[PDB]
Amino acid sequence: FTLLEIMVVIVILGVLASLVVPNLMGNKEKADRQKVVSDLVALEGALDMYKLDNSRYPTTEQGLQAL
Amino acid sequence: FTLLEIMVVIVILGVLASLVVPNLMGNKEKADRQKVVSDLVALEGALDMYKLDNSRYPTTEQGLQAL
Repeated sequence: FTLLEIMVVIVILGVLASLVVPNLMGNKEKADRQKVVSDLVALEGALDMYKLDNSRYPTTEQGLQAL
Repeated sequence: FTLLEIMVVIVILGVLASLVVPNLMGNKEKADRQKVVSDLVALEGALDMYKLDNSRYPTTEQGLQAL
């Protein structure tokens, strides 16, 4: 109640917490790439639409907000 | 009252105190390990959270107090 209730658990605690290694850190950073690479085709491909109707692309100061 | 009240008890005293051996000393030292091992996953796992929002970990002088 004081020893068995504790000492047995102290082991179970560390035995549990020791061999529980879920994963790494930084996988999201790899995801940031495709998130931007996905934009690349989506950006140029979307701009091409505007390059069709107005037959041209927006100006720098005009920015992508024109899209 | 003087002998039976005493001599019988002197035996009962030693007979009792002799065969009453509860436990060891130092079990707490073993507990100190899991207490720190429990922190290990809890430390890195907690730091990983900060490694997510700010996308990185705190500096040495910044210490864990940043967490």
